Amino acid sequence: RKGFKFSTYATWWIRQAITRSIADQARTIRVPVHMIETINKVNRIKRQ
DNA sequence: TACCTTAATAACGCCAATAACACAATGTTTATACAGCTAAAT
Repeated sequence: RKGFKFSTYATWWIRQAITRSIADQARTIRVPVHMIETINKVNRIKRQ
């Protein structure tokens, strides 16, 4: 009904799924996704 | 590579009850004696 390309709607869902999969199976020991995101933000701040 | 929200999970606090400590107190146990009894003595 809205006039827009479907690629962006598909892209957001694909990106969310990939990030979630990486966090869930990223390490042999399961680590919380919220804990992982804060660690990623801290690492980016340290790099800057 | 955001947030959070709320909710929920899980920790935690608090509170009963309580078994166990604890002492008490006696009545027992124990030891005691000292004692009239007894063995030996004489």
